[PDB]
Amino acid sequence: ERIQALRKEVDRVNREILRLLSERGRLVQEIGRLQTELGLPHYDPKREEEMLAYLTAENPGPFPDETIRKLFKEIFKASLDLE
Amino acid sequence: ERIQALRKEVDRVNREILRLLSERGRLVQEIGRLQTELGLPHYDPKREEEMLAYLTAENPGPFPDETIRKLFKEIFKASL
Ligand SMILES: [Cl-]
Repeated sequence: ERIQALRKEVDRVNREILRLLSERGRLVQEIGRLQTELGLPHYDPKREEEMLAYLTAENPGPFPDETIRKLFKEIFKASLDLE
Repeated sequence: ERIQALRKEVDRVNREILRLLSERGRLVQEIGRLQTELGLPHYDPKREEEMLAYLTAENPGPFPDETIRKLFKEIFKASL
């Protein structure tokens, strides 16, 4: 039915998010390797705040800005862990 | 530099993730309106575990399965 169809759309979106998160992970891994060789820090709160700023500014909804901020902070946290 | 270039790619991916998260939000809202009309529950922990299950199985890395599960649990909780 309609709920069944919507669930399939959610599966598609979930898989796309997994792919994008993984792509982001590989990018940050690359950045981390460069920072290590250049003797630079991995944690950059200025950069994190800048990303949170444009993401909240561009938030199209329905999630509240605070939720978008929360989710991306978690994504950024997972990245440092990986680096 | 090289890091600056990679950060631009990260920006692009961040924005794609924002779009997909928002799309997921709209879908969940639509499902909810139908569930309400039909007298069905919205909160479905089993369905959430089902989604975590294939995402865990399909995880291509580099994030560990535990991290993928934690991130999606946050996405699901934010959708409640
Ligand atoms: Cl669903």
